[PDB]
Amino acid sequence: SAYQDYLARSRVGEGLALAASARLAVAENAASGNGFSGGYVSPPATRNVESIRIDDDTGQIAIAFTARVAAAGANTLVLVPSVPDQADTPTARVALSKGVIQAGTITWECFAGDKASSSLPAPGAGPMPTDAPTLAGKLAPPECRA
Amino acid sequence: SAYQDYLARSRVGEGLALAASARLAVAENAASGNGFSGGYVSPPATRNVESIRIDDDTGQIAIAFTARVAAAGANTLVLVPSVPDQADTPTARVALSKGVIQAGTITWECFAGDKASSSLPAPGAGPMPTDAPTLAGKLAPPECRA
Ligand SMILES: [Br-]
Ligand SMILES: [Br-]
Ligand SMILES: [Br-]
Ligand SMILES: [Br-]
Ligand SMILES: [Br-]
Ligand SMILES: [Br-]
Ligand SMILES: [Br-]
Ligand SMILES: [Br-]
Ligand SMILES: [Br-]
Ligand SMILES: [Br-]
Ligand SMILES: [Br-]
Ligand SMILES: [Br-]
Ligand SMILES: [Br-]
Repeated sequence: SAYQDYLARSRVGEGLALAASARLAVAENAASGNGFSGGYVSPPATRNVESIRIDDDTGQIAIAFTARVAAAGANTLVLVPSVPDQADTPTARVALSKGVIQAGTITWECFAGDKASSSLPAPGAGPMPTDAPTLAGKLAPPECRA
Repeated sequence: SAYQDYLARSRVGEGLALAASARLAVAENAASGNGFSGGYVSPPATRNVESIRIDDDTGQIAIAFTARVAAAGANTLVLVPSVPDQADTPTARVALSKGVIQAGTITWECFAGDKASSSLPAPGAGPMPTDAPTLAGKLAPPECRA
């Protein structure tokens, strides 16, 4: 229902905002050439957010929501980071490189379970999720959907 | 109450996680010589966090918590950013300077209302909050306390 969608979308937006902590940790680790999850301590679990985790190799962030939001196995949204292939007039986006000092701006793309391709402006597509998200797109902000 | 203080501290941890988006914005603006609040917007208000605001001239972040955490007027934490005067041969910490291209590591210090002074390692004290924080330190993580 539209009302049920409202409850879920509001709670999913809160989870995305709580994941700013992970986006910062990934940026700090990228700036030092460290594994992307190194030193990251996620905020306390809430009634809506079960966990926020970082993939140490790619910097992908996975947000798992509680049953108040979505059923288990259909409850995970992912954010994928990328950087331009070169800072000045890039021709493409690339995944982060573990171990490399990368201090430029990271672009984060949100993927819900229905989103089958990257949709970003120039310089174009970013990487796809490492671990597939499972949250229904209708419960996530529009930038996460197919 | 010990339990209530523990619950409050957990909710303050949520607000500190939300405030990572402001810390990222300050760092991006410092690297570009822009006003420190440029292009940032307080994440959605939550049951625990009223607002997160950046001072455009200093980069200090004010986090205001709801009554679920502390009473109105006793509910704010301030995060203060600083950099060394010289990254390679430092003698002191200094406040951020709007308009300077600052690409080094920014150190953030958290202040509760009853934290009397900056307490950072060498090269020494960072700046104090421009306006007084009001959250009691017992409701905040230890790094915010006297
Ligand atoms: Br939440
Ligand atoms: Br993690
Ligand atoms: Br970034
Ligand atoms: Br698609
Ligand atoms: Br471009
Ligand atoms: Br929405
Ligand atoms: Br919150
Ligand atoms: Br962010
Ligand atoms: Br602001
Ligand atoms: Br209080
Ligand atoms: Br230093
Ligand atoms: Br008190
Ligand atoms: Br704590």
